[PDB]
Amino acid sequence: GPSFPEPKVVRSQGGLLSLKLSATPTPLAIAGQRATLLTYGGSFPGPTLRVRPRDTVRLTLENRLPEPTNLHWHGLPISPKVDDPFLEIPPGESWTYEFTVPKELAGTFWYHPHLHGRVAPQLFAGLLGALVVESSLDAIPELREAEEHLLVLKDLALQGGRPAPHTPMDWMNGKEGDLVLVNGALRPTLVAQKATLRLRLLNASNARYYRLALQDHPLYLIAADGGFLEEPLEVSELLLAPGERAEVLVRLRKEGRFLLQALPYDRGAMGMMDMGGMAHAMPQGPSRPETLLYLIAPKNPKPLPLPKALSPFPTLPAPVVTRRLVLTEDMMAARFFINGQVFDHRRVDLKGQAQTVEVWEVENQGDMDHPFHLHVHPFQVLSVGGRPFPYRAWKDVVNLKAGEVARLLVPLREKGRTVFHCHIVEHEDRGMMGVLEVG
Ligand SMILES: [Ag+]
Ligand SMILES: [Ag+]
Ligand SMILES: [Ag+]
Ligand SMILES: [Cu+2]
Ligand SMILES: [Cu+2]
Ligand SMILES: [Cu+2]
Ligand SMILES: [Cu+2]
Ligand SMILES: [O-]
Repeated sequence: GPSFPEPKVVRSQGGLLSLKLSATPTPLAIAGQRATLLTYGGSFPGPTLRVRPRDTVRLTLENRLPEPTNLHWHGLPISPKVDDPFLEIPPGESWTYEFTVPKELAGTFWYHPHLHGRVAPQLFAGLLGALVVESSLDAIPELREAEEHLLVLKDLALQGGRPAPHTPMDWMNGKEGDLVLVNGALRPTLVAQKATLRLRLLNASNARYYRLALQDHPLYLIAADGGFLEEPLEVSELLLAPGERAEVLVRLRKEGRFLLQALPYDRGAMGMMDMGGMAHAMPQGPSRPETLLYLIAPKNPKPLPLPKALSPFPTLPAPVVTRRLVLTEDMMAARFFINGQVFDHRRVDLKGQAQTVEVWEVENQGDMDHPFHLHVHPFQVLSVGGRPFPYRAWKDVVNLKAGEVARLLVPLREKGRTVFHCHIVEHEDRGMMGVLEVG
């Protein structure tokens, strides 16, 4: 096929994307070996769903797993009565998600399981895929003329031809794998045909971070998790925590082979040691550098000019409440807390009012990075660790290093009960999650 593997695309037809997807154990070839994974649509990653604002989506998920599951539409500001995090689809049963794509929306989103206590194993085994929302902004020449690709960043470990089981240490750290894949391929080669690339980036890993950098080149950030920036932002590197997305323009500067790498990054994962007589936790330190893909530039590349503007970010009403959410850890028990509590589905932790704006201060008092995620209500990050964010864009995941505080502006949209949680999904399964009710 094409030298560069990307998940098959399913597009809405006449304003309707109607599709049956089975969640199924699936024999396939991955990274040169046979393995059985858990897939949507028979593929790893699952198929990419490409839609437009106002489209109707009708997804019937058939559960062919030996355990219950469900779907979460990560990043979509739609009703929690549709995107229902408490719903359980039993083995053998089916369920139809139906919703309309919001009018003011664009970017890269994704879908994956969200059944509490079983997210980390099901996601790790291969249950995920992307959802792209096309914009009228795609028709401006500086983007239309770029060469577009999706990069699903997701790692894996295999054992006996199946996803490796979670260890006790895995539940504390979040599981990382030794196979560091792009769209399920091991270090694929991208032979560029145009000088400007437009790359949609998705971290669909359980816990691995990707400190992204392309040899000899800057990246031009044009979209965050849930929408475009106001204008392109030049960066020398780009960290993507679990669950985050970004879209970048790449402007190839000369012919040659350039490595896109995940540079060493220390997210505070921990190992166990025994030196004299102690049996305690020790930092793992930085991840080892990984090559993600080989990027071959075309002959005499002349990149397009950058667009001068993208999408103006909405002026939000003044906020009516400030909240404070504190993250802490119990590493040796693999328990994780928000304001001193673990998740309880019966318990409402926050109660807000639709169409008002809130300020959330989320503070990490643990020693690990925690990427904080809120369903249903995209936010604007004002600052993290005392530093102002250098751009305005919708996000739904924000990474917090040890000790850092993030300040977010959270407009409350759809009414209903929903959740917020760390998107190292092992931490989520182990309790680092709470309930928001909007009324
Ligand atoms: Ag241990
Ligand atoms: Ag730890
Ligand atoms: Ag030690
Ligand atoms: Cu998610
Ligand atoms: Cu989500
Ligand atoms: Cu966490
Ligand atoms: Cu979630
Ligand atoms: O999620």
